[PDB]
Amino acid sequence: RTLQAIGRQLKAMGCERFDIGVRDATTGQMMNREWSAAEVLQNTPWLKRMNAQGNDVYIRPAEQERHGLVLVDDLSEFDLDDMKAEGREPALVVETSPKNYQAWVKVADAAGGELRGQIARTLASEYDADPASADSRHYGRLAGFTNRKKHTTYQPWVLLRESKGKTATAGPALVQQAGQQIEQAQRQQEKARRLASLERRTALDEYRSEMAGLVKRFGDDLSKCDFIAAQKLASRGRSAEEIGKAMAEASPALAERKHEADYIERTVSKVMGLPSVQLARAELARAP
Repeated sequence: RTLQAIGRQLKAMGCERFDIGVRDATTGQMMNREWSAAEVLQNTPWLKRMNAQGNDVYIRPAEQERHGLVLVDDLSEFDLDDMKAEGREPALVVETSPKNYQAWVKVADAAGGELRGQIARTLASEYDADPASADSRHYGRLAGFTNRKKHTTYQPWVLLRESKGKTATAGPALVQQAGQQIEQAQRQQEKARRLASLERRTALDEYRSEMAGLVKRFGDDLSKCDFIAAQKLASRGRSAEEIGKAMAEASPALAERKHEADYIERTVSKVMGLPSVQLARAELARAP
């Protein structure tokens, strides 16, 4: 029955190539192989050996396979009833343990990773399924093997329950919805872009940023502006030299001097003597 189940599952999935995952439930050890459907069947003896030795057997379409299959994990029989009645008909259903199911939903003949991942999250949300399982590259279980990851008197079998292989009624609609949601996100991105436009950063950039706000409220005391900006830069770990050089280049109060060097030195000296600056710097020194 193992061979027959694998054969039906591969046909229902419909891919040319698959990733097969083999994981030791006790130890943690992992192997991944990429195989044609013919090669998966050719390797059934080895997979059964590995399963008997305590390994779970997993399956997904290969990377850069062109497909529209989306995995939905941790479903009840009632969840599947709802899915079917809403046009999210499974292309196949796998029982992973008693009363616990996975479905693969075919939304298109081909859909990129971007759309599939969005749909996976959408379907997991729609049916309150496992969100951690919702991504374009998540492994499902391969039918025909024992679940090694237990009942009283014994380890449950992974069973292929249905395997129609047909595109869901809502497939084209789910592809449209995903595209609309991505387009919406992109509009908000453009909004945030345009907003920042109206409103890589060195000591100089840091100084100018602080000043632009300080001169609006303290426009009659540009040296005070310097003092507050210097205090902020010094509290954030900037050097006395970094701050001096920034003032030398960009300070309006400095441009009035001459002398220049003395004003900078005194500004930096006063700032470095402040308990606030000393404590902030000491607390910074304890960070990586």
